[PDB]
This record gives sequence, C-alpha cells and structure tokens, in this order.
Amino acid sequence: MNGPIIMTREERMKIVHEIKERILDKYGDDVKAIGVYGSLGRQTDGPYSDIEMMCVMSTEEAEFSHEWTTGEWKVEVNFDSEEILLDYASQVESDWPLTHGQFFSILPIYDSGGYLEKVYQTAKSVEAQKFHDAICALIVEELFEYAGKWRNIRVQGPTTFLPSLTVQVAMAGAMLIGLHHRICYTTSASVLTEAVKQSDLPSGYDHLCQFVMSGQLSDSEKLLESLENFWNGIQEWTERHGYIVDVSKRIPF
Amino acid sequence: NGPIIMTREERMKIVHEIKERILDKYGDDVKAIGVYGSLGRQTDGPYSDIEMMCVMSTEEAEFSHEWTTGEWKVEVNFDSEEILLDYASQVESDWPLTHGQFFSILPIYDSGGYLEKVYQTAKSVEAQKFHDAICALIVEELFEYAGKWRNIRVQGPTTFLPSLTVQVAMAGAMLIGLHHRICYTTSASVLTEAVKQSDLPSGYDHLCQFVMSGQLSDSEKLLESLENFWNGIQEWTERHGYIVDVSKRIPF
Ligand SMILES: NC[C@@H]1O[C@H](O[C@H]2[C@@H](O)[C@H](O[C@@H]3[C@@H](O)[C@H](N)C[C@H](N)[C@H]3O[C@H]3O[C@H](CN)[C@@H](O)[C@H](O)[C@H]3N)O[C@@H]2CO)[C@H](N)[C@@H](O)[C@@H]1O
Ligand SMILES: NC[C@@H]1O[C@H](O[C@H]2[C@@H](O)[C@H](O[C@@H]3[C@@H](O)[C@H](N)C[C@H](N)[C@H]3O[C@H]3O[C@H](CN)[C@@H](O)[C@H](O)[C@H]3N)O[C@@H]2CO)[C@H](N)[C@@H](O)[C@@H]1O
Ligand SMILES: Nc1ncnc2c1ncn2[C@@H]1O[C@H](COP(=O)(O)CP(=O)(O)OP(=O)(O)O)[C@@H](O)[C@H]1O
Ligand SMILES: Nc1ncnc2c1ncn2[C@@H]1O[C@H](COP(=O)(O)CP(=O)(O)OP(=O)(O)O)[C@@H](O)[C@H]1O
Ligand SMILES: [Mg+2]
Ligand SMILES: [Mg+2]
Ligand SMILES: [Mg+2]
Ligand SMILES: [Mg+2]
Repeated sequence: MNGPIIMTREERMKIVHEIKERILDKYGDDVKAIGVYGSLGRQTDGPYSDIEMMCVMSTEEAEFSHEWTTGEWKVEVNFDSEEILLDYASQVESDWPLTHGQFFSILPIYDSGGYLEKVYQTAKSVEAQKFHDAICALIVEELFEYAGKWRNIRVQGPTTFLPSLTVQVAMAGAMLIGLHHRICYTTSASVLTEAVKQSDLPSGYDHLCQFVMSGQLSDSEKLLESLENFWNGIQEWTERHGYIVDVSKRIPF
Repeated sequence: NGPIIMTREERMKIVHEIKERILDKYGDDVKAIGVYGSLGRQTDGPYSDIEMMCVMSTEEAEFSHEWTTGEWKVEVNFDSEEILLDYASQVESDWPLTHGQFFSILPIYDSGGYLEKVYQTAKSVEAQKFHDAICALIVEELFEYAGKWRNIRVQGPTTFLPSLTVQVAMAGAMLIGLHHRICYTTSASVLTEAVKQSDLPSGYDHLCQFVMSGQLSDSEKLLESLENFWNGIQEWTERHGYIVDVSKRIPF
C-alpha cells in the first residue's frame, strides 16, 4: 500500500453509506443507530483524514469493532450495545478530554429511536464529582510519576528520553485542563493548541507547551526548569481549586 | 514537594511494610506478592516509584491501590490468578512496554510458585499473537499517523508535528519489540534499546535521532524522515511476512 491517499468529503461519505448498507444487511433489526464521528462527522475532514463510525446494537454483550485498511484509506467501525455505550459515555478517565469528544461529534445517518441523542445527553450530563475524582487521580497516577522520571533524568540520565517525556507531560497537562473545563478536544492535532487557550491555566503550562509545539526540545536544562515550574504551578493550581488528596498515611488501606 | 530522593534500602522498608499490611487485611486470599519495575530489577534510581503485584485467590479479583505520601508514590495491583495469567499472555500494541513487568518480578511472598507460573506464561506466548499484534499496529496506529502528518504537510498545523513524531518513533519501537519478542527495560530506554536491535525498518534510526536529541523544530526534515520510515515499513513487513489484508473494501 502507498499509505493514505487524498480523498474528498464526497468520496468518504460514499464509503460511509456503503458501510451503513452492509451493517443494516448483516445485522438487520439488531441495529439501533449508526453515526459518523471524528472529523468526518463534523464535516471538517482533510485530504488524508480517516473514517470512524459507531453503531448501537440491541444485542447484549455486543462490544466489538472492525478496523481495516484497503491500502488507500482506513476505516474503524465500533459496535456497542446501548447499555455498554451509555456506561462508557458516563465514565471519566484521565484521557476523557481526548476520547469523549466522539459523543459531541455524532453525525446520525440511521437512528430508529433517538438512541444517538440519548448517548449525547448522557455524555454531557456527567455529574461534577466524576471530573473531580479523575483530576485527583491524574495528579497521582501520571503527573507525580512523570516528575520522578525527569528528576531521575537530571541526576542519572538519560537525556535522550527527556524530549519524549516532555511531550507526555504537556499532554497530561492538557488532560488536566480538559477535565477541569469539561471540554473535549476536537482532534489530536488541536489538543495542545486548545489546551493553551483555556483560562486559569496552572503556572508554567503555556511556557512548557511552547517548547513542545515549536519542537525546540534540545536544551535539556531549560526543559527541566520548565518542567519544575509547571510542577510548582500544579501544586498551587490544585490547592486553589480544591483538588486535594489526603496524603498523610503511609498505607491508605 | 514532589518525589524526594530515597535509597533502595528505604524502598525495601516500604515494600515489606506493605506486604505485612496486605497479609493482615486479606489473609489467606493472598497467594503471592512480588515487586516489579525498576525496584524489582534492583536498578531503581533516586526518584523512582514503587510498584508491587499481588496474586489473589478471590475469583474475579481485579483492583489496585495507588497513592502518594507527598514524598514517594506506590502502586499495588491485585489480580486473581486467572485474570493475571490471561493478561500476561495477551499481546497488545504496547506489549514491549508493559509486559517487562513479568520479567522483572522480585518475589516477596509466594505460597505455591504463583509468580513463577506468571513468568512462564508471559515468556511462552504463542508466536502468532505477535504476528497479529504487528499487523494490527500497522493498521490501527502507523497508518493513522501517516494520514495525520500528511494532513500536516498540506494544511498544518506544524505545532503538532513534534508530538506526532515522538508517537511514531514510539510506535516503531513497539513494532521492533513485537518482532523480536523483547520487552524493553524501562520507558526511558525504549528508543535507545530499539535502535540497538538488528533488522530495523529503513529510516527508523534516522527518525529516532530527531526524537532522542530533541531537534524537532525542522518541520520539513521531519516530514521527509517520516515518509522514509513509512516507506521502509512496507519493505520490512514484506520481508518478515507481516502481510496486511487489503483485499476487502468492507471486511464484514
Ligand atoms: N494488573 C494486571 C492487569 O493490569 C491491567 O492494567 C494495566 C494498565 O491499564 C495499567 O495502567 C495503569 C493505569 O490504568 C492507571 N490509571 C495508572 C497506573 N499508574 C498504570 O500503571 C501502569 O502504568 C505506569 C506507567 N504509566 C507504570 O509505572 C505501572 O507500573 C503500571 N502498572 O497497569 C496495568 C499493567 O501493569 C488491567 N487492570 C488488567 O488487565 C489486569 O489487572
Ligand atoms: N466504543 C465505546 C467504547 O470504546 C472503548 O475503546 C476506546 C479505545 O480503547 C479505543 O481505542 C482504539 C484502540 O483500542 C484500537 N486498538 C485502535 C483504534 N484506532 C482506537 O480507536 C480510537 O483511537 C484513535 C486514535 N488513536 C481514534 O482515531 C479513534 O476514533 C478512536 N475510536 O476507541 C475507543 C474510544 O474511541 C472500549 N472498546 C469500550 O469500552 C467501548 O467499546
Ligand atoms: N487518542 C484518541 N483516542 C480516542 N479518541 C480520540 C483520540 N484522539 C481524538 N479522538 C476522538 O476520536 C475522534 C477522531 O479521532 P482521530 O481520527 O484520531 C482525529 P479526527 O478528529 O478524526 O481528525 P483527522 O482524522 O482528520 O485528523 C476525534 O474527533 C476525537 O473526537
Ligand atoms: N504504560 C505502561 N503500562 C503498564 N506497564 C508499564 C507501562 N510502562 C512501563 N510499564 C511497566 O511497568 C514497569 C514499571 O513502569 P514505570 O514505573 O513507569 C518505569 P520503571 O521501569 O519502574 O523505572 P523507574 O520507575 O525508576 O523510572 C516497567 O518496568 C514496565 O515493566
Ligand atoms: Mg479521524
Ligand atoms: Mg482515527
Ligand atoms: Mg518504577
Ligand atoms: Mg511506575
């Protein structure tokens, strides 16, 4: 295969409706709804964009996907029962701002009973405690661990890992901001650009992203200084907004 | 103040305190306790964290405790024997990054060779699972990455190119690790160990130099390096028989 080729929006929609016809032929009355998400669902797909579709099934324990390429383009179709999809849409993980824009993206092509609207309503009505818990977990599970990794790099290397680690920290900060503002990023390319347009950023985040977005990640000393400043801004930011975790016990169970 | 400097001896004081707490709370439901990660290999650095794994007799047991004291951080995983053995034999795209855990285990408590059984399962995974994982990685990740950087070339934004290049270099390291059935030591050594492997895809080493040095500001040279690597993938997969099915427009 020659990799992804240039395709028009008209050609991608022709593939979508061919897939819709095959889905309806194969699964029949078990198909509750079919939608397009991603850049094609918003009709902002570029020349090399891929195709992603979702399907709501009546069958229980239905949870499978077909993801393939023809050599020229690539398609991903997810099949989930209504209960599995609604449960997934109301769970807030650390990468929620990156995954759950799909449920604010849906272009319905087939819907037998407002199922896609019910999915959208569920995803947008998640109670605030779930975001609070996810933010506190993100600090412990990812950010604290990253700080140990770059502090280890400072004292024992290797600096060849620092550029990759810096990108990962900037992405983790984008998740932190996305959970706080309850915004889902449009595409992977817009994660950092949209994260730095949000108000009330932790101190040092925008400066750190400037290194990552510009690609100037060769000055290891300035990166470590930028990472520590971001880490300091995190601790001030979390206390100011009340994302406080009790850390007083050596063993909390 | 973030993670503080700690010695290996101090980390082993914490490991054995947690072991006693696990045995007191869960009692006879504990089959085995081990340390993995850098502490399990006894190569932990001054700021390294602590990760432990526990084998439980309780059916469907699958939970974790992950916390910080403000000075250090600990993660303890609790899994039933069946859940752990199934996970140890399952090969995902990030297998070379995740499953070194099962080649790291420092046993602390074991009532019946359970940690050794997990180790045997992880090292005896069927070769076909790596073949399938490689083909899936190409379709699900690398092909998607190629579309993203080709979109960047024609419409931007180049502000995503440095992060995307890091992700492609990491994916290529997973590809090499899956082919050689090797698990990387730590996340910091993934790229350095990946370029020391024999039979790399053409263009991979050149792409990794940009990522390891941090020189990711030349968007034109990065896009050229990415295309060469992408071209080298097709020669590489054909050479090893990692053939991707492209015959169906709709494969269901
Ligand atoms: N434990 C055995 C198996 O683990 C799986 O989860 C795997 C994976 O999702 C999970 O990843 C978890 C995350 O989720 C969680 N939100 C934060 C946590 N730090 C992270 O932990 C993992 O990633 C860290 C680096 N970022 C590593 O330092 C750490 O040692 C590693 N356990 O760790 C597990 C592998 O170690 C499944 N739970 C289940 O199939 C089974 O229980
Ligand atoms: N479908 C609803 C839910 O999706 C979950 O999976 C989520 C996630 O793991 C999964 O990620 C899958 C991977 O796995 C698979 N190995 C490659 C595939 N490209 C990727 O797809 C996802 O990541 C891509 C970006 N790299 C996106 O382009 C794509 O739109 C997105 N669906 O996509 C889902 C979120 O979009 C669970 N399967 C299940 O809880 C339930 O089915
Ligand atoms: N790593 C990720 N994992 C899961 N979903 C993601 C994701 N990154 C982005 N998304 C969500 O899944 C949708 C499609 O993801 P992608 O195909 O990776 C980029 P896109 O938004 O479709 O534009 P593009 O493919 O033309 O570049 C996004 O619109 C977004 O809602
Ligand atoms: N994303 C990931 N998911 C699951 N396991 C991972 C993982 N990344 C690395 N690992 C596994 O979990 C172990 C511990 O991971 P980490 O704590 O993140 C780095 P380490 O190997 O312990 O050295 P360090 O903590 O001193 O930096 C790794 O050795 C590896 O076996
Ligand atoms: Mg897309
Ligand atoms: Mg996609
Ligand atoms: Mg560790
Ligand atoms: Mg760890």
